[PDB]
Amino acid sequence: GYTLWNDQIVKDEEVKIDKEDRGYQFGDGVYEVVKVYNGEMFTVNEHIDRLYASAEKIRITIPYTKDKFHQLLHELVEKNELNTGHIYFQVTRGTSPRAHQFPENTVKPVIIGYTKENPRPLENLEKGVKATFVEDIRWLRCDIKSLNLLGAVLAKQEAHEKGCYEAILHRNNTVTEGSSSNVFGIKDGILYTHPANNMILKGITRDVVIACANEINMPVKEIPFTTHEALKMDELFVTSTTSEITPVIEIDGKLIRDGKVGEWTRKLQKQFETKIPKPL
Amino acid sequence: GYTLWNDQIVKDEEVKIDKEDRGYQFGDGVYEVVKVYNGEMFTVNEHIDRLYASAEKIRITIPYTKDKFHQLLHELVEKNELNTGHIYFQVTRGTSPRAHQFPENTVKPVIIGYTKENPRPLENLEKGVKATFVEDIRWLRCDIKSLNLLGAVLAKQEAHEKGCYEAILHRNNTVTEGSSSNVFGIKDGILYTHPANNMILKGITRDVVIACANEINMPVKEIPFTTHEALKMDELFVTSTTSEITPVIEIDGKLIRDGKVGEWTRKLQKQFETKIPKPL
Ligand SMILES: Cc1ncc(COP(=O)(O)O)c(CNc2csc(C(=O)O)c2)c1O
Ligand SMILES: Cc1ncc(COP(=O)(O)O)c(CNc2csc(C(=O)O)c2)c1O
Repeated sequence: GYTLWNDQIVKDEEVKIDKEDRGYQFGDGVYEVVKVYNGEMFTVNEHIDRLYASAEKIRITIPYTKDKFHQLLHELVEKNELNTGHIYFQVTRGTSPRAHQFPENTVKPVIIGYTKENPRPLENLEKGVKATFVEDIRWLRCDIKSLNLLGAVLAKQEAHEKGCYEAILHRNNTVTEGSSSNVFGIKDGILYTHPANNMILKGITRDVVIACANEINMPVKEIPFTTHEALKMDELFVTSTTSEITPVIEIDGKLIRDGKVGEWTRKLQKQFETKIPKPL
Repeated sequence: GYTLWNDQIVKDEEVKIDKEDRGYQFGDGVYEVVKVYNGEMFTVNEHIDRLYASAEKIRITIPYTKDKFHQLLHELVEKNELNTGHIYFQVTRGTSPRAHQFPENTVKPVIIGYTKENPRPLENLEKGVKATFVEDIRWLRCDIKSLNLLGAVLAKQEAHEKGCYEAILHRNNTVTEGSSSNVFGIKDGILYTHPANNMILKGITRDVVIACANEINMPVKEIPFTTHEALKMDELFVTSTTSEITPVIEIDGKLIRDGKVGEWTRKLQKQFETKIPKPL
């Protein structure tokens, strides 16, 4: 395959990372993941906007305009002949002799991007998945989509060890988000999800789902709920660029209602399906 | 010059880091810095022990014995002909297609180490430095010396822009540690420092300084203090492998006592001086 490296498209094996790349020594960088469906990038503008917002939050200046970044992604998808899967891309502050403080503005960011073929998780969407609650021990700027992902790594591993698809995180029993998703609960036909402050990532899929709820006249309340309240919900699901709307039918051996995917989850899945590129 | 790469000392130009090294994508790794004085490593055993401890805390298995690791560090120091400076070394979970959960145990960790010449910070040891308070927004496993350093990066940059040497961090108005140091206060000839729990890194220099206090019959209380209390200390200093015992004489324009280096800090600096390698 081919990898985007700065503004060049290069054979994968030509790409070399420096040991003093600040992404490698400090996790000093930001990233995005964009889903591609039948050759078309879904919500690419929103992801590019969020990459630049994440970068700006940690004062990294991306050296290309958004239009040029968009063009590069297009070229990367075409060169790799990606049909259905995702583009991963990240920006780090660059390479400089190791020191905590920022280097001279003479240092250029390092941009890496690549593709992976990866089907829609149709089985999960239909049947739902199991999850587990795990304490949120992450830093307090979860609104920045950074490469500092070690709390999420440990949470995901714990979930995978329990045979669960996702770890639902909580700060002293207040549900925040998933180790790599946003978390929604439904009760009495109302959609609940934690508000977008410094405690969660403002997911692109989260935002599409809220729009879907508005389109079908389902009330949305962006207020947090507890782990104990979550267990009493009528329906629960998680969202991400790759997981789409993935129903959660069981948490830690306790069924959500009857352990079946709920009616409102299905309605949202139906509205979501209208937004994604189809062949054709 | 020469870089430790996995189990070999190679020319720096031979080192190849993969874009999917989990140190680069998740900050999934741990590290150490060791001071070398006139060719001799200081407290190297304690730093190797801490490296293995940090690794174990995130379930990385280092693929060779502590004896082997010590051997490789000695060779690294000789090949580079390091006089006075430091060795940096890190271990990541390894290279694997991108996924939050751990890869299979077939994946070897990546070890990178290199040297830098860096003199003792003479001026700071003598004259003391300025510091600034910065709210501690880092994750809740600060006892692990991980590559997830973005909180510390932003804190140090804040200090540097205000012309300060160090950011002194505080969580719930309680002083924890510095962005890259531990913090000690002295009041009425007693030495105070935050206890070694999940809120701070248990510094090697910190432990040496506590040993030194014991040797000069100075009482030590590992009890945390607030920002308000810090400003009322008789003396204040920070410790790290490269800072040694750096007096702090002002925080945010407020002088610590008279803004002079205090008598107890000098006594501790003198005691510390007896521990460093001296081949005359
Ligand atoms: C902490 C946290 N919260 C929410 C999300 C969801 O964000 P969007 O992908 O919807 O923008 C994410 C992104 N997760 C994610 C993106 S692709 C993917 C995967 O499993 O492949 C996962 C996250 O890391
Ligand atoms: C958050 C945090 N707390 C305490 C320390 C001090 O630990 P020791 O270096 O004493 O083991 C450190 C390590 N600091 C440090 C080591 S080398 C260095 C430098 O300025 O070069 C700095 C740290 O990062």
